[PDB]
Amino acid sequence: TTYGMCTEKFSFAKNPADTGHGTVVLELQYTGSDGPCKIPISIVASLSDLTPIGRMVTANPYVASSEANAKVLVEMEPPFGDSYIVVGRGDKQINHHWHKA
Amino acid sequence: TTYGMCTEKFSFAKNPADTGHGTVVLELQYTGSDGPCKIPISIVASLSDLTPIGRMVTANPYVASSEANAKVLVEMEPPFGDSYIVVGRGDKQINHHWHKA
Repeated sequence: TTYGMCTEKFSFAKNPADTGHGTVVLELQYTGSDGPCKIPISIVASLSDLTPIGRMVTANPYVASSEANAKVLVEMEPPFGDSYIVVGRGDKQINHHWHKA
Repeated sequence: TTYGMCTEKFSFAKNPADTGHGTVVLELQYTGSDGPCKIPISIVASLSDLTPIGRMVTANPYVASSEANAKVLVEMEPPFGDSYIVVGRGDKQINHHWHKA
């Protein structure tokens, strides 16, 4: 029993939100109807240095349903300073710049 | 921006499923209507030795919606041998015995 990587585009349902203890909560929606599937998500230093950095608090999250616009709540621990949240893959990829103080 | 721990009972929507590479996929449903909330989930050696062991592949998962019977897909890496998946808390807790070979 396995599921594939999600192939369709995600969207940020709300702003990434500072939790107050160095982590960030993000409510995503998945515009695919093809789930359950594994979410391609990482934190990167820049859009050219795509080595994953930081830590996913909600590691390896899945879209759990085939419902349209399925909601997934992810939490991450970016490094201090500037980083990008990158969700989705390829032409479907979206990104969001985060500054952690 | 924070969410609480889920307080209501979960159910196993399907059997825990061997992925073929030492991990287990579980499709849960949350009977609460009070989400988003953080799922109390761990792997334990016995129902008396409740020290969390193993590894959560999908670490720190959330119920992402207030919909009834929200689906969440979790993956875990139990230790070899016998362990229990325990989901939910207190009187709401459910458990499932797993044997990893």
